[PDB]
Amino acid sequence: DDVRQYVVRKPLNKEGKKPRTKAPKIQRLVTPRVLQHKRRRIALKKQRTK
RNA sequence: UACCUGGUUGAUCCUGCCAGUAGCAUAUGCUUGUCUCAAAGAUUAAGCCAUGCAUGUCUAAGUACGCACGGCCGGUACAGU
Repeated sequence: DDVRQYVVRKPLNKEGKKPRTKAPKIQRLVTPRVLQHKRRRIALKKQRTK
C-alpha cells in the first residue's frame, strides 16, 4: 500500500488568515533518491575491483 | 680620553683610610611653553575581595506538524524564512 494519503493532517484556525492544514515530512519512505544513493554505493565497489 | 684632588706635621718623605668626581635606577623636593615616541600594585601581604564584563557555534548538504511570520492551492516524503 501507499503510505501517503493515510498520513494524519492537523487543521489550523485563527481570526486573521484563511484556514490551513499541516502534516510532517515522512522519515523512512524509500523514494527514488534513496535507491539512487544505493546504486552508486555498489558502483564504487566495482570501480575499486577493476 | 689607558687621568686624579682636599685631610695626620713646627716643616719633610711614606703607609693607609676617610671626603670629593662621572654614569646607572627606585623614592622625593622645587620648577614647566610647543612637538614625536612610551615604562607604569614586581620589592611589603602567592594578603582579602562589593559590582559589571572576560567562550561560544549553522550550511545547497543530521532531526522543522512553533498560527511565529507567509504564497494563490495543492503536501505529489515535503515550499519558504
